[PDB]
Amino acid sequence: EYPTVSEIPVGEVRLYQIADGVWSHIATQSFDGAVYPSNGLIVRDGDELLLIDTAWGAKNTAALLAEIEKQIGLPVTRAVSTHFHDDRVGGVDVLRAAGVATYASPSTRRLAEVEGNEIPTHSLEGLSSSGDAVRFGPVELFYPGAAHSTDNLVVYVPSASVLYGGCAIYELSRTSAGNVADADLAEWPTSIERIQQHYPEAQFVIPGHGLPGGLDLLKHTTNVVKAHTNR
Ligand SMILES: CCCCCCCc1sc(N)nc1C(=O)O
Ligand SMILES: [Zn+2]
Ligand SMILES: [Zn+2]
Repeated sequence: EYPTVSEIPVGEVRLYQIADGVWSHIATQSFDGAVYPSNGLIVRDGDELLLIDTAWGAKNTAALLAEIEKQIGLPVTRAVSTHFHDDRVGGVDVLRAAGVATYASPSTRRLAEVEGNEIPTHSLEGLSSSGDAVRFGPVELFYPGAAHSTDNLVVYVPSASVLYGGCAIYELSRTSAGNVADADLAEWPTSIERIQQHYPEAQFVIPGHGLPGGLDLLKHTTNVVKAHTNR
């Protein structure tokens, strides 16, 4: 029932219910000659919705907001981007134009700027160092250290024990690290552990690409990362 890359034409967005008031959103996009799926999160925030991450581009992010409105019907009032790449900030200008207040860490916005990506409007304070946590309406943002990228956040929904790993967490189906350009493979295993350490109660674990899972996804990524520093 979880939608796969071949079932989502580029430009469409699926929503998938994970728990009460917690959905993921799944889109698809070309990168370097192939199309990949991508997840973010939607969390009910009282009478509003918090968005974790764009749907990877302006057209995708538009289709995201239209599906949200058709299937859920509450306004998206804020969004957080969890690192600076395009599958996370690409679409922030569409969100801004729709009326969404967009947020990321100061590191993330700096790095988006340097890279030429869309820049979320508002800075998130309190996340500067490996281990920091802040409350953000119905979720907790947490900086576990460098992994996929030096800025990558993860997100936890306490009410529903959902842990969103962003691109720092892989799906079991996946066995090569693939593009790790902006990564830090020395710190990545240690950063995955700070998560295991802070969220041992996590029932649902969502990587940035592919199928949801449980905490086993943590260890699975560590291994797939180590496999690439050895060779
Ligand atoms: C089983 C194949 C699973 C998909 C590989 C993803 C490769 C891409 S594309 C993009 N925008 N981000 C990534 C990433 O690794 O974070
Ligand atoms: Zn990335
Ligand atoms: Zn990614």
